[PDB]
Formats: sequence, C-alpha cells, structure tokens
Amino acid sequence: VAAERLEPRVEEKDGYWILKEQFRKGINPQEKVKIEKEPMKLFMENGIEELAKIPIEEIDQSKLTKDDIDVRLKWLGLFHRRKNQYGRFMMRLKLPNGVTTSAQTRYLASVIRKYGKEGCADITTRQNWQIRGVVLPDVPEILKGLAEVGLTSLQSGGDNVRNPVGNPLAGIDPEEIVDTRPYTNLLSQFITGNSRGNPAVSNLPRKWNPCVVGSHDLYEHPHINDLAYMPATKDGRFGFNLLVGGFFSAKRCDEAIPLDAWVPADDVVPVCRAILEAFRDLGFRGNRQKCRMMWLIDELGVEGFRAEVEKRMPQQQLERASPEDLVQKQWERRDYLGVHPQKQEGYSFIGLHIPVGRVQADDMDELARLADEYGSGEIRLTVEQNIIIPNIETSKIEALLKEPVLSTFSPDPPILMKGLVACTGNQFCGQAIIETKARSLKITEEVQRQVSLTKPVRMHWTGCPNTCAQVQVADIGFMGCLTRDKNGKTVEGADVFLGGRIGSDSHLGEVYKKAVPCDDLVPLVVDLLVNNFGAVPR
Ligand code: SRM
Ligand code: SF4
Ligand SMILES: [Cl-]
Ligand SMILES: [Cl-]
Ligand SMILES: [K+]
Repeated sequence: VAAERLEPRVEEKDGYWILKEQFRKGINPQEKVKIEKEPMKLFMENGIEELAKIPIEEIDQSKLTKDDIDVRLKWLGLFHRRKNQYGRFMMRLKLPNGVTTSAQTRYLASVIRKYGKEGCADITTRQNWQIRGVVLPDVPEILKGLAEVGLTSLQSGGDNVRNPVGNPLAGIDPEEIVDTRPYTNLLSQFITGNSRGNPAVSNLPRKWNPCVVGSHDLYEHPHINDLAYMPATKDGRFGFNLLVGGFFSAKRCDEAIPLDAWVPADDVVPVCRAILEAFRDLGFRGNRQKCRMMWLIDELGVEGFRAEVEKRMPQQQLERASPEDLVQKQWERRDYLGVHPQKQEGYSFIGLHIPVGRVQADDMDELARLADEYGSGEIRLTVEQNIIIPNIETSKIEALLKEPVLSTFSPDPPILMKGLVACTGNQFCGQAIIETKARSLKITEEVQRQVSLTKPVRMHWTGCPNTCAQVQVADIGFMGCLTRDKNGKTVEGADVFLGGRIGSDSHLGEVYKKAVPCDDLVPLVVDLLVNNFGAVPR
C-alpha cells in the first residue's frame, strides 16, 4: 500500500467533518447527500424546527428536503417509513447496555399512545428501543421530551456508531467478568457528544457497531461487531483485547478478527476514537456494499490498519494483545428468562419473554409499573428482544409471579419462544420481502404444539438479506424471499439457514434450503428439530 493511500480524506470545516475536494470523485449517492448538507445541522443548528413546519407533500417536491427526511434525519434517529407507512417515522434511541427506567418507558409509551393504530414499539437486536407513528411536526417536542427523561436518539441510524451493546446482567450477575455499564455509557456519551452531537464521528463511510464484553456467555455477540472489547489482563493490569471488523450484509458476512491490540480499561474511549478516526479518514466511499470497516482492513491489511489506529492514540502507543483473555471457553450460555438470584444477597432479577419484541403503549406502562412496584424502576432490554427487571427483593417473587401481565410476558414460555428473534419485516420496513413478526409467532406456536425438546434451539427470522435479525447466528434461520407454490403462484417464502453458533465457539450459518413457501415451513422445521436437535414428537 502506497503512502498516498494513507492521506486523510476528510477535513474539519466549520465544526463538521467533510470530504476533501480531491476525494469527491466516484462517491455513492449518500456521500453526495452529506456534502450537499451536513446531517448534524438538523440537530446542532436546530434545522429540524423549520423543516418540521413544511407539509410532507411539499417536502417531497425538492431534493434537499426529501433527502432531509429520507436520509439526514437518521442522524437524529428518525426513519421515514416511506413505502409502508408514508409520512410517519420510526424513532430509535441510544440506550447503552440496554438499560432503561420506568420514567423513560412511560414517556415512550405516551408518545406512541398519541398515534393510535399507527403507534407501537419494539425491542431491537441491539437491546434498544424503537417507537413508531411519529409525525414530523411532533419531532421538536419529542426531542425535548426525550432530553427531559435522560434519553437521546442521536446518531442511531445512517453512517453512524450504533447502539453500544453490553452484558444484560451487568452489575447483577454473580458470574460476571466486568460490569460493562460504565464502558458502554462512556462510549455512548463519546459518540453523541454528551447528547449535543459529535460531528467528529458522524461522517463515517458506513454504519459501525460496537460492544463491550462482560460475560463468559458472550451475550454481547463480539464476533459480529465492528469493535468488540474482550476483557483481559496484561502484565498484571485489567483491560481489553480488541476485535475488529465483524459485520453482516446482503453480499458478505464476516466475523471480527484480532487487531492484535490490548488497552487498559481507562483507554476504552481513546481507542474507540482512534479506530473511528482511521475509518473516517481512510475508508472507501464508493459502492455502498464495500464501505463497512472490514473492507478497509482487507485493503490495508490488519497490520496496516493497526498502524493507523496506533498513530491516532495518545502518545501514539498501542500495546499488543494479551495472549489470553478472561473469557472462559468452558461455558454453557445461561438462560436469563425466569427468576435468578443476583450477586446482591436477598435480591433477584426476572427475565420476561416479549413475544417477537413487540409492545403497545399499555404493555409498556404495565412493565414500568412492575419495575417500580417490584424492582428499582429499571428495565433492561436484551438482544433476543426480551426484558429483564433487576433488583427485586426475593421475598416479593411469589406475589410477582401472580401478576396477570406475566401470562402475556412470561418468565417461563415454551423453549422455542425463549430463543425466537424476528426483525421488523414488511409491516413497517420498506426493504422487507415478507411479513416476519406475526408469521414467526404463528409458525413457532404450531411447531411447538407438535414437538417437545430440551435443547434451547434459537430461531431467527429476518425479512430481507440485510439480516438485521442475524440469521447467520441462528440454529435455524429464516430469510425472507418470494417463491412459488405448486401452481406457480407467487407466495412468501424463506431461505432456511443452519449452522450458526454463538458464545466462544462461534460460527456463521449458511443457506441449507432455498425458497421454501412459508406455508410449508412447519413440517420442515418439525423434522429438522427431531432429526438434528433431539426433539420428540408429542
Ligand atoms: C430494528 C432492527 C431489527 C430488529 O427488529 O431488531 C433493524 C432495522 C432496520 N435496519 Fe438493520 N436493524 C437492526 C439491527 C441490525 C443488525 C444486527 C446487529 O446490529 O447486531 C444488522 C446486521 C449486523 C451488521 O450491521 O453488521 C443490520 C443490518 C442492516 C443493514 C445491512 C448492513 C450492510 O452493511 O449492508 C441495513 C441496510 C443498510 O444500512 O444499508 C439495515 C437497515 C435497517 C433499517 C433502518 C432499514 C430501513 O430504513 O427501513 C431497518 C428499519 C426497519 C424498522 O422500521 O424497524 N440494517 N441491522 C435493528 C435495530 C438495531 C438498533 O437498535 O440499532
Ligand atoms: S432484515 Fe430487512 S426487512 Fe428486516 S428490519 Fe432489516 S432491512 Fe427491514
Ligand atoms: Cl440506517
Ligand atoms: Cl421505506
Ligand atoms: K423476544
């Protein structure tokens, strides 16, 4: 690699970071959008106030404003549902480590409640909240309300650092390695500039996913993150080994690889900055399918990329990885659903199943109520789109288990429901080929009626090749497709994946059978479970 390749391609101008004139050739359309107007201006210069006053029909009549609602607003966590819910916006937070409060949960519920049939909320595969039904004129008030309850939605979509994932048992687990909350909190604060916006990291070539590992279980899926912090002692000191470049896309899925770097715990933010700076400065900005950080690592080589991180560290030093980390390879991933003792004597947490991660405003109020009456007012989200309520006096558990809402959000659902994960799909998502949430519940219900099993088989449903529901990590994955019935009529289908493993012995699954009509999946899955996962016909 020539020295010329290492020239930073972006420059700070008027407090924002923009592509240098000479590097603007051959860029993708989104890169053109960002040059035409810096997206962070909608928040940091309050551009949203005036935009929110223009009727959507009028917004659509000029490129600048259409690009504002369809692209730039993702920097404020707003996603126009142009195809499937025209004029309405999904809104996505920053929620480091999946931690929410009952007050925050009630606030979100009050927003979606306003929108009636157009409103609901979802737990995401990054242990985050999304709300739906938002109309543009309401955006200024919603931003204020979020701030008032201690939430931000900044930089949650587009070419930004995504939700920092951590251990859902952080601080409460007798078996945790390190409490991940301080680190995910620090990362989120750094990314969002303490909820004011951070333009130094808002103009990346592409999305970028971070996680901090605190569990032997590897609940955080470090193998599929752009940056994963693996806890490890080096020369008598606590810190993290760094894995880099994990990603999924329609074209390519790759597991994270060692950067061959260790940082002390206090250097978590400096190294995140260094890596993001190198990605920002040097990343390819052409074909959108070749813009994720792994593509840069492949171009420069891991050592080449490492040197770029090193030069961006304070005192320009980056230690080599520690030969071992703290994560025990001898480990069985623990079920967190149900009642479990915390490390604090006399206290328990409860894991509750949220069917396909979908909640309505009344459900959200009920969960917030439970957290206040039984816990400490805290609700935790998980990447399987479930919830944990921590900090419950164990003497309160008998009463809790009699709560009517627990028949809907159960501490002990059937085993296949425990592992079921499904993306938004075509109810709201414009990229979706099929409906996912309702369909996956129906199919899973029918399958479990036919077989019993003891192995915690994990089934993931995703609506298109973007694979937001991570079908490549599943025991059985289902990727939406259109296919044909025996009469040659168009029907919704799934490509079925097998081979995905999580935890320390991770592996990416692959397509096993293409183009199966959704109406034919029950018998296929029943047989797969009996033949491959020890299930027994009822
Ligand atoms: C909500 C969520 C799925 C879910 O039901 O939980 C989701 C939903 C969407 N994803 Fe995703 N992604 C979600 C996790 C993921 C993950 C999984 C992960 O992070 O571990 C991936 C695969 C891992 C990865 O990114 O490396 C994922 C890969 C994508 C991609 C393909 C990325 C690529 O490099 O090609 C897109 C399309 C894109 O960005 O170009 C996409 C784009 C989208 C959009 C914003 C598409 C669009 O605007 O309609 C979806 C919004 C639909 C909606 O209304 O909800 N989403 N998306 C997740 C929100 C996470 C969060 O809170 O931030
Ligand atoms: S996998 Fe496809 S259908 Fe599902 S939320 Fe992501 S982009 Fe939409
Ligand atoms: Cl996005
Ligand atoms: Cl759309
Ligand atoms: K769930």
